[PDB]
Amino acid sequence: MNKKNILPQQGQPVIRLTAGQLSSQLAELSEEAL
Repeated sequence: MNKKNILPQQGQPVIRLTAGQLSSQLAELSEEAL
């Protein structure tokens, strides 16, 4: 009976983490163009 890594019906942070990891490898090399 644990809910530390087992997310509920939410799964919201599972979508942030996903695109988050990829958007992280780019952050370092943030595109300088505005």
